[PDB]
Amino acid sequence: TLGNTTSSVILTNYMDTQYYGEIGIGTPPQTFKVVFDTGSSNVWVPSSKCSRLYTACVYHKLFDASDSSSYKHNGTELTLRYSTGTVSGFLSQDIITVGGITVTQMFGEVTEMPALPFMLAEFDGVVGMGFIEQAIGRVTPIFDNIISQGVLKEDVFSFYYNRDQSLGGQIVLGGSDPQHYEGNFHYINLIKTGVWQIQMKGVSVGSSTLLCEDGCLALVDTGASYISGSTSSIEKLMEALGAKKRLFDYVVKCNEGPTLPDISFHLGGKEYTLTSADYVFQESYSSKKLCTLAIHAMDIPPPTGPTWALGATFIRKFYTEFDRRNNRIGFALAR
Ligand SMILES: COCCCOc1cc(C(=O)N(C[C@@H]2CNC[C@H]2Cc2ccccc2)C(C)C)ccc1OC
Ligand SMILES: *[C@@H]1O[C@H](CO)[C@@H](O)[C@H](O)[C@H]1NC(C)=O
Repeated sequence: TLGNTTSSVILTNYMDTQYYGEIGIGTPPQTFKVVFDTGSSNVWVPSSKCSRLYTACVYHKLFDASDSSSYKHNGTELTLRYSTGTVSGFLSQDIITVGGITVTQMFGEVTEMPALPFMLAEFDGVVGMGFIEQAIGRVTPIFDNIISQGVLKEDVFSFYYNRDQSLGGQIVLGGSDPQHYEGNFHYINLIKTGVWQIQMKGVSVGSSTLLCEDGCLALVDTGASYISGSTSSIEKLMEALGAKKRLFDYVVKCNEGPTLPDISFHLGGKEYTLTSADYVFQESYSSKKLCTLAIHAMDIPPPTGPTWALGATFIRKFYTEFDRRNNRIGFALAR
C-alpha cells in the first residue's frame, strides 16, 4: 500500500567513519543513537539487563523495559554475528519512533556487548535496513513494518552521507531528496531479493582494470565505514597503491596521498570513480606521517560473501537509493 508520506532522519557524521541517527523506543520514548544498516536486518539496542562488566554497556544508552508502558515481552535468544564483532541478547516488542513514523517493532535487547568494537561505537545500536531473508530469528524488519502502514509515497529509502557544523547525513524513507544529489539516478538490479547486493563488472586502479576482471559481488552497506574487499583483493589493490599493512588498516606516507590513482567500480552501465581525495584520510602532507586509507579488507562469510562492500567511503560520493519495489539500487552524484 502506498500513501504520500516521505519521512527523513537527520544523521550525525562522526569522523567520516560513523554515521548514525536517532530513534525512540517505548512509552515514554527512550532515545538511542543508531546505525541505519543495509548490510543487516535486525533492530537492536543495549539492554538494561546487560552486565556492568561489559564496559560497552557502561558507555551506552540501555533500554529499560520496566520504564516502558508499551513493552510486550518475548524473550527469544538472539545472536547477531557481524564480522567486526558479535552481540547477543533476547527479543522484545515495543513502539519505535523513526523520523515521524511510529511503528510497533520486534527488536533485540543486547545483553552481551564486547568492548571490541563497541567501546569505539558512538552509536548505541542498529536499525537493519536489509530484507527479512537475512533477519536472525526471522524477525520482520522495521522497513517491512513501516511499508505495511501504507503511508510511504514509494517503497524506497535513500542515503546521503556528508564529508565531516553542518548536516552529517540523511535517510529519506518513502523517496529521495534532490537537494542531495545531482544528475540522474542509474540503477543496478539486485542479483537476488533478500540482500542489497549487486553484480560488479570490475575494479580498476588507474587506467587498467587490475581487479574483479571476470566479475564479482558488491554489497551496498550503509553500516560499513569503508569500501571493502576480500583479504586477497585488498592485498593486490594495496600493492598497486603502494600501501603498507598495519594490523587493522592500510597506510601510505602522508606526502604520497594526493598522488595515488583513482579507483573505479564498474556497476551496471556506469564507472563509479573515486580519486585519492575520496579514499585517503589526508590528515597531513608530511613525509614523516602515515595516512590511513578508507579501504579495508573484510572477509564476509558465505552465502553473502566473499563480496566487496561499498560503505560510507562510496556513499559519500554517490547518493544511494534502495528500491524495495523493483529490487534495485540507484546511484547519483552527491551534493
Ligand atoms: C557508516 O557508519 C556506520 C557505522 C560504522 O562503524 C562501525 C560499524 C560496525 C559494524 O561493522 N556493523 C555491522 C556491519 C555493517 N553492516 C553489516 C556488517 C558487515 C556484514 C557482515 C555479514 C554480512 C553482511 C555485512 C554495525 C552497524 C553493527 C562495527 C563497529 C563500528 O564502529 C566502532
Ligand atoms: C516471539 O515473537 C514471535 C514473532 O516474532 C512469535 O511467533 C513467538 O511466539 C513469540 N514468543 C513469545 C515467547 O512470545
